[PDB]
Amino acid sequence: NLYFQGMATFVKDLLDRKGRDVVTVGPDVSIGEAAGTLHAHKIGAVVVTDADGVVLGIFTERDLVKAVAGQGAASLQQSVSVAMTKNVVRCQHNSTTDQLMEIMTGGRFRHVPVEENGRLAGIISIGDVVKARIGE
Amino acid sequence: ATFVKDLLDRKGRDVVTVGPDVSIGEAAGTLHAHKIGAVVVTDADGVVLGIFTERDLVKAVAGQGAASLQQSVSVAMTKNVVRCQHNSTTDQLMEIMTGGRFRHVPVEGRLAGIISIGDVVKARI
Ligand SMILES: NC(=O)C1=CN([C@@H]2O[C@H](COP(=O)(O)OP(=O)(O)OC[C@H]3O[C@@H](n4cnc5c(N)ncnc54)[C@H](O)[C@@H]3O)[C@@H](O)[C@H]2O)C=CC1
Ligand SMILES: NC(=O)C1=CN([C@@H]2O[C@H](COP(=O)(O)OP(=O)(O)OC[C@H]3O[C@@H](n4cnc5c(N)ncnc54)[C@H](O)[C@@H]3O)[C@@H](O)[C@H]2O)C=CC1
Ligand SMILES: Nc1ncnc2c1ncn2[C@@H]1O[C@H](COP(=O)(O)O)[C@@H](O)[C@H]1O
Ligand SMILES: Nc1ncnc2c1ncn2[C@@H]1O[C@H](COP(=O)(O)O)[C@@H](O)[C@H]1O
Repeated sequence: NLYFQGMATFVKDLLDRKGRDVVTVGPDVSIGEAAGTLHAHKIGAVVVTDADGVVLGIFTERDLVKAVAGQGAASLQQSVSVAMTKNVVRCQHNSTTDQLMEIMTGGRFRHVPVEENGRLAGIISIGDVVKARIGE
Repeated sequence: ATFVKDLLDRKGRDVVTVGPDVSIGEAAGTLHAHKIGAVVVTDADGVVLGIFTERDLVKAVAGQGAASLQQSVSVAMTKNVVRCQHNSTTDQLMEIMTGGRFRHVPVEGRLAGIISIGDVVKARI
């Protein structure tokens, strides 16, 4: 496939518009507090990192639902580590908004962390992708 | 690939609903069994009373922790529900979702389906 210049087609482009920052929680935070962080920052996702900066996993509103479905009130006390998804799929600065959609559709998740040089460098969400395919 | 009617022919006309007295905890149980992110709140008569998602679940537990699971779905749901029609387009949908900052738009004087941001996306590929 082949693309033109400044049509918001690449991950690098989306980052320039929205921002490079990522909100994170540590692994020993409880489920109930991860949810409180979701709400104060108005986001659907938080990346789980350790003392040293390693990505451990990813927790979203959808993990919240599964947790309470299965174990009710008690699950708010449990550590974010038992509900989070450990195998985290990523993209690169040069990934395209087309690939991204196919990853999100096929894998059935809505958040993709951006990597470069083994580093965490931002996060792209389905709502970013969608806005890009309109805003001009 | 581009009307609401087209999307419903591919995915289905059905909608998953709960009553208003169901607790937030049980609402959450329904979301998981059906693998969906939202559930439309209707009365004994069939009228749409609001919409409740995984996002309202987050706001509830953030504010009042374990006790919120006991509360009725009615105090956490969004009462003012925006909708689309059989002949709404893919484009318009995207702007409604982006501007309003939500991800589900019920199809309509009767309820006749529901469209989510994931549907719209898969249709554009
Ligand atoms: N009006 C706008 O500019 C935007 C509107 N939306 C709408 O908001 C609703 C919810 O959005 P979703 O994309 O489903 O995602 P979301 O609500 O999880 O994310 C919202 C924004 O926060 C960012 N974000 C998510 N997790 C983050 C983290 N850990 N650290 C830093 N930033 C993070 C995402 O990039 C996204 O731009 C949707 O209906 C969508 O259409 C989403 C993005 C932008
Ligand atoms: N493979 C496929 O055909 C689809 C894949 N997806 C992917 O799944 C993940 C979550 O999808 P979202 O679009 O955020 O929404 P969602 O998880 O709320 O929707 C999943 C499916 O359920 C439907 N749905 C939701 N609430 C319903 C209700 N009350 N009654 C009847 N049907 C209902 C939606 O139309 C969609 O087909 C995303 O990561 C997305 O990329 C989403 C839809 C279809
Ligand atoms: N990058 C990712 N890799 C694998 N699973 C993910 C990723 N992001 C989210 N998920 C999972 O997909 C499910 C629904 O995610 P979401 O659409 O991201 O709320 C949750 O279990 C998430 O943990
Ligand atoms: N079609 C809609 N019209 C109005 N509000 C909605 C609609 N869909 C969801 N909401 C609400 O907006 C927020 C985001 O929902 P969602 O992105 O669908 O998980 C939640 O507080 C919902 O109660």
